[PDB]
Amino acid sequence: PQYSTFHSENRDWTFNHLTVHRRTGAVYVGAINRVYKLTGNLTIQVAHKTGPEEDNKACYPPLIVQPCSEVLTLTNNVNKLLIIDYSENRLLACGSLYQGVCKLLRLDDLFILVEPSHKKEHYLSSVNKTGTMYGVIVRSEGEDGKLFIGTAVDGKQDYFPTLSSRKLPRDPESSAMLDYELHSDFVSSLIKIPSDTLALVSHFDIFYIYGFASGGFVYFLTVQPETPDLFYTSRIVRLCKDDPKFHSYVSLPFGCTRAGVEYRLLQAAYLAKPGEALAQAFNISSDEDVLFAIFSKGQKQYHHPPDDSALCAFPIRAINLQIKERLQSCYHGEGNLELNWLLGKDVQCTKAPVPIDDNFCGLDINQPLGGSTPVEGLTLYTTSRDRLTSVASYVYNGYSVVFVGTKSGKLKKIRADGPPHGGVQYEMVSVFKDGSPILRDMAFSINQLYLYVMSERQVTRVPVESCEQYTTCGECLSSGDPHCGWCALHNMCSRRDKC
Ligand SMILES: *[C@@H]1O[C@H](CO)[C@@H](O[C@@H]2O[C@H](CO)[C@@H](O[C@@H]3O[C@H](CO[C@H]4O[C@H](CO[C@H]5O[C@H](CO)[C@@H](O)[C@H](O)[C@@H]5O)[C@@H](O)[C@H](O[C@H]5O[C@H](CO)[C@@H](O)[C@H](O)[C@@H]5O)[C@@H]4O)[C@@H](O)[C@H](O[C@H]4O[C@H](CO)[C@@H](O)[C@H](O)[C@@H]4O)[C@@H]3O)[C@H](O)[C@H]2NC(C)=O)[C@H](O)[C@H]1NC(C)=O
Ligand SMILES: *[C@@H]1O[C@H](CO)[C@@H](O[C@@H]2O[C@H](CO)[C@@H](O)[C@H](O)[C@H]2NC(C)=O)[C@H](O)[C@H]1NC(C)=O
Ligand SMILES: *[C@@H]1O[C@H](CO)[C@@H](O)[C@H](O)[C@H]1NC(C)=O
Repeated sequence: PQYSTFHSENRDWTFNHLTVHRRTGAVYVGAINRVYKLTGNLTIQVAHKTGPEEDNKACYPPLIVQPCSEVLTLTNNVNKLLIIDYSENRLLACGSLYQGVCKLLRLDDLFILVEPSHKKEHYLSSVNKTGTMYGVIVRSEGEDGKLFIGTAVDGKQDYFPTLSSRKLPRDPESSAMLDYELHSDFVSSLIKIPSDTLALVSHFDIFYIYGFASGGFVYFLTVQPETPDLFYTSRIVRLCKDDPKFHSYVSLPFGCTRAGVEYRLLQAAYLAKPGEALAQAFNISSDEDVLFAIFSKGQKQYHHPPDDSALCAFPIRAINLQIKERLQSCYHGEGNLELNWLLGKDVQCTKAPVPIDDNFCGLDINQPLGGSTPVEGLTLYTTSRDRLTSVASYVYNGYSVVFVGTKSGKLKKIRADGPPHGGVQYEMVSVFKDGSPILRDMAFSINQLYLYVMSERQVTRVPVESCEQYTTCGECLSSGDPHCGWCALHNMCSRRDKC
């Protein structure tokens, strides 16, 4: 079949991130040294150089803010982040160069709208490997709005915070760009990895894999080595949208297990609406959000992972409630804070007469809050033949179809039914005809019809339905591909709306 494609114009200039404009269908593909804007049918429009440029990783503060007495080199710019900012009609993009430059581009032509100041803190991270940084832009009505950002900091606990909320202001001209939402001597909208922890655990860092806006909160999904073989722990991090002091912080481990085997290494995630099936399963409305995630076996070697992988669903209501009860108890003197990487010691929960209302936003006591009581997600599908890499979901006609990418370059189409079944992988499709890993990022067309899927050197527009393959009614209504109805006055298997 003749799928739409976009190859990398270069052997070195590989793809990093991807996103689609949900109203115009422009395909923005962040890549090494480039940030291409494409059209719906993946035909090249605006190429955009971001690299390479002269730089050196040892230079801090970065070359942009001062000359540095080091041997410079022609260093590459890896696209670490790529969020469309819908409210202010602009793209945001960050890179590995000059200690983590963020540039606000323009949607129309990718022309640099705003350079951030030459204040060294406006630069985010010297880390030049992908899938360690994620951001969420939150512009709830009334204020200028902000960027919540988390990133790996490669041992420089002084230079870059692990997670912070920056100002992303209305006036594109403004110098306020990427200043901390708050910055006094002590209280600030940033969390820094203490030196104590970086000593006590060798190459200690926190990789951020996904983040999302949900209701009154911002959530970040983080993988890290664990305080005393190599023990890794995937987590959920939750902050109030309106909290500058960062007092609202609370962090719980998460994972899912099926058939005695347990999966606790987050490889991907993706927020979406719940199935009809899945909605009944979690006792949520068909409004509320469900986070779909992928996990590896155990908690061993995140850097060299196995093959046993598992898709699972977490309804936000469960997270929001498992947190609510964690806070609850801790506010009645029960247990400890239990967050040893950031606290560096044991801190006893303070019993306080404070009601933990449905959306409570922290005080200066019992924070930051942790926990050692995993948030268990409902498994939907497993395998050990192929490793799973990416995840993306949506709801067609009550049925939640979930798409999953593989190490071998395959996209599975799983329909989620919930207990006791879980999910039925109704169809597989080989996207990359050589067996190239699919990358964490995947997104739909404006009107659901396609899903953009990408490897290091490829981007392909794969359609959701291909019911054509099903020739007879006995094969059509047999596969369980929720799109496919058998057609009357046509005598073929296709989608509902075109019949
Ligand atoms: C989503 O939410 C729903 C709704 O909240 C939830 O379903 C409830 O689950 C809870 C907790 O598991 C159940 O509570 C248990 O109830 C036990 C007794 O239940 C019987 O009695 C119910 C009331 O009967 C009265 O009203 C009916 C009118 O319908 C009338 O005819 C009767 O004569 C009587 O007056 C009755 O509704 C219920 O019957 C339904 O449910 C059964 C399945 O259980 C189903 O097969 C039937 O078809 C029917 O729809 C049933 O006959 C009770 O003994 C038990 O108490 C123990 O545990 C608690 C908590 O640990 C202790 O406090 C207690 O001391 C005992 O140890 C428990 O409270 C509740 O029955 C369910 N409600 C319904 C409507 O089904 C789902 O779980 C949620 N879904 C998911 C996926 O999570
Ligand atoms: C990320 O930066 C590192 C530098 O720290 C790069 O690794 C270097 O690669 C060159 C060859 O291109 C070698 O000569 C050096 O020995 C490497 N240095 C170190 C410290 O390992 C790496 O290539 C960069 N990655 C990307 C994707 O650009
Ligand atoms: C894709 O469609 C566009 C119109 O948006 C057209 O200009 C372009 O030529 C098409 N590309 C290919 C590769 O056929």
